[PDB]
Amino acid sequence: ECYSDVSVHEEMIADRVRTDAYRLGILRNWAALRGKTVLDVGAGTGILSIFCAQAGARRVYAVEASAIWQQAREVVRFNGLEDRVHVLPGPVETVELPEQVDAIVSEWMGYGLLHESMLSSVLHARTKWLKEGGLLLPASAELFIVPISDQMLEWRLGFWSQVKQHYGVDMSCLEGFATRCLMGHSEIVVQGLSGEDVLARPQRFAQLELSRAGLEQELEAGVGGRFRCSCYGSAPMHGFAIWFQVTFPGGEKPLVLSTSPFHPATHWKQALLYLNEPVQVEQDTDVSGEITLLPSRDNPRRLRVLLRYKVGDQEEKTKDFAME
Amino acid sequence: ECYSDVSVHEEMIADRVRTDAYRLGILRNWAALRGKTVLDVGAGTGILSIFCAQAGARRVYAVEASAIWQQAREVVRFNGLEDRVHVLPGPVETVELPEQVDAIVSEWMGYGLLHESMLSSVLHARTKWLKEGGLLLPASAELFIVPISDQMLEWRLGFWSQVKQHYGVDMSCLEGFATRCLMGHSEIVVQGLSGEDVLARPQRFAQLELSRAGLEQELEAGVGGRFRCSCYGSAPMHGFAIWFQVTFPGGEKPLVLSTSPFHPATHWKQALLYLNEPVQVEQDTDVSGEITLLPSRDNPRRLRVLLRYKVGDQEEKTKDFAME
Ligand SMILES: N=C(N)NC[C@@H](CC[C@H](N)C(=O)O)C[C@H]1O[C@@H](n2cnc3c(N)ncnc32)[C@H](O)[C@@H]1O
Ligand SMILES: N=C(N)NC[C@@H](CC[C@H](N)C(=O)O)C[C@H]1O[C@@H](n2cnc3c(N)ncnc32)[C@H](O)[C@@H]1O
Repeated sequence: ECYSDVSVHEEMIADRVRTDAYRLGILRNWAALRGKTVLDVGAGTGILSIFCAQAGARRVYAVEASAIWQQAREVVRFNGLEDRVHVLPGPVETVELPEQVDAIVSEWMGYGLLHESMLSSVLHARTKWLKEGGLLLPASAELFIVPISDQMLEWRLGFWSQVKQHYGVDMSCLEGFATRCLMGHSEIVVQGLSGEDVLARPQRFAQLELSRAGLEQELEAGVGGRFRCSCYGSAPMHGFAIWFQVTFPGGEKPLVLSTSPFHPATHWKQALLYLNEPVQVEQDTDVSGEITLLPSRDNPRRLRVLLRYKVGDQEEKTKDFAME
Repeated sequence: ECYSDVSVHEEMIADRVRTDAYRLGILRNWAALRGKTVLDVGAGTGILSIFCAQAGARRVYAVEASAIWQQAREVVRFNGLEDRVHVLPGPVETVELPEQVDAIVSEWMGYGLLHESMLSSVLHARTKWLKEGGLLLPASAELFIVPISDQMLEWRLGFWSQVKQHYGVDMSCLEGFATRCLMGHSEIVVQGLSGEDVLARPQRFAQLELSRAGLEQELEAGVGGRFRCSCYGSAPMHGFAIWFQVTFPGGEKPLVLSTSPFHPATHWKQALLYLNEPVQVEQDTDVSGEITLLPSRDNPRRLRVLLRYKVGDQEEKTKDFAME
């Protein structure tokens, strides 16, 4: 059965924000790519590799570990590009290229940036295959956090109080239940918010420069930091959202692919960290904390988040989460 | 973690078509229920049991095997009904009631009616606890089949031919791939259709009278039968939809809860049986077959479907499906 193969790749190519950012991010580097060689780490259907050929690349190595490489090979053949784009199956960690490359392109980002991401493969490929001074696309990533009020959640929390109006049965007694169940767990929830859900100015809490020596070791130890912000007005705060952006250098201004609730929606949505129950905030309520994103103990590719936070005059609280 | 507990019950109570059909189906039997005793097989949050008390029942035994019984007990207490509705935990197969009952109510239906359904528990309870001549709500179920054209699927099949317009890369070569992946599998797909997707008159292929002696044995051996219909016009046929309705006797006309694509949507949607690839049909194309719904070999609660069919002048074909 290959319906998950098709659905995953459909979703990514259908994500126009993602796919256009890569097309433009790559095309805008034509001066640096024209006549040069590129490695596409995790080429999928081949689309980014073809973008590189459009940008002028002499040779693209499109490396793909899953069965979709069969489709990339077809797409490259079909578009008449087999003498410029070479689709190679298997993991990038063991692929054998005939030369070092001038550039690496990859779409490696996972939910919450780092959940089941391909970052460690991209960093492996950079060390092994990228020439000194070579180009990395994108070049860096940044992580943001902000307090939020989730309207979808608020509706679900209130649902049980609406039963009586429709069916003559009062289930408002189940709000505590719904709250414990929907907020009291320790799972990271992937869900798309809008700008009205954001309760304060978003705060950058980490910056990942992919050329930085030692980045792999930082990721293993945990990336993150402190944050502080001030709320805009009265709202029921449900927790925090985290999201990311990645940046492609220009030839020119950098191009930024953002997953913020204020920007066009992507398939990454945002990663939500719910408090155990809602807390009321007001204009100028201070919200602060420290957050760390790191490998889960049992599966090193699954994302765990350590959070300590303080809302207003409430005491500091710890809540640690895992993607599940 | 109890978020799946809350989400399952939220979905069912939020399904107003389902929940109103049960409320009205039960209330319309007030003459038969007033002063009488009822067993609610799989009481969940308690809502159907409370409907029975609204209808005049003297005593309702609300039997629930999962942890949600704690919530039913609360809801019954909260509404002041603990001296009429008795919430009992554990499986109905081993519950001990102090008396036989005048009626059984249950919402037992699964996807495709019979996938992971509670029917065998309801039939067990009927034999063990229901008085001779007692009332079963609902009393019967019917199964329907029709050839369909799925617009969502058609869009997905065409997706790869639309890439070139947006990104300069021609992926129309991947239609065969998408078709094999989305249609070539043998899984039953649960998806909601609309009336325009139906290509012919729907055909009833089975009728399940829940009082029928021997029904358990029919279910083990397989229920179904032949069908024949005639298409309305030109369309790309993608397969068949199956759905069900259940019927509550009146005091009056029966009340029917339907999951047809022509009727208001429910959380059951319809169960779709895709051909390996589309077939073009025309006005008056004959579509016929034989269909059997039966326990899967490895897990006896999971639904398997055996289908043999003939579209027009095409040769007869077999395609057997499983819910996964
Ligand atoms: N961020 C994601 N979650 N997914 C992005 C796809 C990108 C596919 C394509 N470039 C696109 O942009 O449409 C990642 C691809 O990388 C492949 N992959 C995972 N590890 C790999 C490894 N170690 N070696 C070579 N391949 C690997 C995956 O199979 C997948 O096709
Ligand atoms: N058709 C479905 N898929 N779900 C319907 C729910 C109905 C809940 C409620 N009556 C409502 O209508 O809102 C079924 C309930 O039956 C319970 N159940 C499963 N087997 C059971 C068993 N053998 N003995 C007693 N309980 C059992 C389930 O836990 C669940 O709460």
